[PDB]
This record gives sequence, structure tokens and C-alpha cells, in this order.
Amino acid sequence: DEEILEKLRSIVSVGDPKKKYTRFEKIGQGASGTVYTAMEVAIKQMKELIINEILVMRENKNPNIVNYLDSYLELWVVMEYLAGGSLTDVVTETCMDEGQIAAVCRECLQALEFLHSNQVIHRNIKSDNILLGMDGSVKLTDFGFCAQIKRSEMVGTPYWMAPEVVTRKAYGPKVDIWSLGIMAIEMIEGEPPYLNENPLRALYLIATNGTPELQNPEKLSAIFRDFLNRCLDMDVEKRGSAKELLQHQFLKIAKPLSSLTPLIAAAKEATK
Ligand SMILES: O=C(c1cc(CO)ccc1Cl)c1c[nH]c2ncc(-c3cnn(C4CCNCC4)c3)cc12
Repeated sequence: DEEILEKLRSIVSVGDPKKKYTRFEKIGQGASGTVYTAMEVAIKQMKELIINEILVMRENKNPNIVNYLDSYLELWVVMEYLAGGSLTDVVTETCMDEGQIAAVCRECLQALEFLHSNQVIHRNIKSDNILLGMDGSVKLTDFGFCAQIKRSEMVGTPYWMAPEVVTRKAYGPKVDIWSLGIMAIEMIEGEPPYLNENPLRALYLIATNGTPELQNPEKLSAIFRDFLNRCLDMDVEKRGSAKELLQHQFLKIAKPLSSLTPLIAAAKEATK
């Protein structure tokens, strides 16, 4: 209703975006809207959720969060451009080693530590929401499902949701730790657990089986298996916080972020 639209209109910038930005080039299509490149920036063209998202993004700037630049009123959102694409492209088309996985996990944990200390829960951590820079920069985006703080809304993407979310229990920031654990499984196996199943049967599987099992756990080092176990603990109090996990031994084997640029080149070659 008009009252929420007025609040949204008071938040967006005024002036012609067609006059501030040039060289529009379409680079994608999805559920939300159409993504363009301009001058380098990335512009997504598409109620109370759009307000929460713009507000949370302006208020929570961090080097491990894609920079929100501007918005215009149908609704255009201007972000920094990360030319290396998404982590999804890398996870589905390449074999990442433990040093590369640890580098990505560390970057994601730094973004989560920042968010959780600012009482923000992302609730939609997945490889699709991780953007890569041409230098190997790792950044988090899509704050549409975020909540400012316990919660009990069944919010997220089925395959990456924590059991306490799926079962509609009072939950906290550690739901993002579980989702990161699922994203580390994506990095290992190419997919989150139960992707072959329909989203509802995955929800039942998360609620009944709990901690998912790896297809080949013997292939992982002892320190990596432990890191995953701390991410995917059933008991929320036992599950590690972002601050605690930043000190885990697994992150000490992290390779420089430059080690990710051959993966970006491989993903770009596979998806052409
Ligand atoms: O999309 C968003 C976005 C997200 C939100 C969150 O709601 C808000 C607003 C925006 Cl503008 C991006 C923000 N910065 C980006 N930097 C790079 C890319 C990028 C690079 N390559 N690709 C594609 C993937 C499909 N295949 C062809 C290549 C996309 C996308 C964005």
C-alpha cells in the first residue's frame, strides 16, 4: 500500500539513472530481475522487504559484502561489479582444493562475523550469493531474506536451511554457520546435500536426518572434517560462532585469494 511505497520512494535516489550511468549491457535473468553492467557497476532492474534490504545494505558496509551504491525508482539497484561471477559457477565446474575452500570460508566468516556483531542474520548463505572479483575477492550479497535481531520464520533456500529453521524453532545467527557448512559441501561435491530431491523432500530430510553426510568423507583431511562438523552441529550451542570459527585450524591452510583466479577462468570456459 501507498504508505510503504512512500517510505520506499523516500529511500531511493532522485535524478535520471540513464543520465548518470552509460554502456548498459545485459548479463543475466532471474526470479528478482534483470542484471546489467554499466560505467564499472552492476545494476539490477526489477514490499517492506525491499525497504529492509536497502536499509540493511547501506548500514552494513564491509570489505566482504558487495558494495551497495545507489537505488532508483521499476526499481534499479546499483552495486559494485564483481567480474569473476558467482561461486556457483566455480563449485559446479571445477575441483577446488582444501587451500582454496579454506580461503573462501575465511572470507565468508569475516562477512558473517561483521553481520552477527551488527545483529543481522543473512538467512540465505549459498554459493549463488557469493560473488568473485578478478583478483580473487570473495564478497557476500542478497540481503532480501535478512533479519535484524530469536526468529522462527521458515525463510531461506531449502537445501541450505538449518534444521532449527526447517522445524520452525526459535533460531539465531548460527543458522548462517550451518548454511556456510552446506556451501563448503557444495565446494567439495559440487552440490548441497539432497539436490536430486524435490525442495519439500529435502526439507523433510534436513528435519529427520539432521547433520548431512559426505559422499566420500575419507577424501578430506582431519582438520577439514572437524571444521565441517563444527559448522553442521545439530546442537546450536555446540555449533561454532563466526568469531570462533575464524580461529579454526582449517583456515590456517588457506591459500592466497589469487589461487581462485584459475578457477574463475575454468568456470568462464565451462559456461561459455
Ligand atoms: O546481480 C547482482 C546483484 C545482486 C543483488 C542481490 O539481491 C542486488 C543487486 C545486484 Cl546488481 C550483482 C551485484 N554485483 C554483481 N557483480 C557481478 C555480477 C555477475 C557477473 N557475472 N554474472 C553472470 C551470472 C550468470 N551468467 C552470466 C554471468 C553476474 C552480478 C552482480
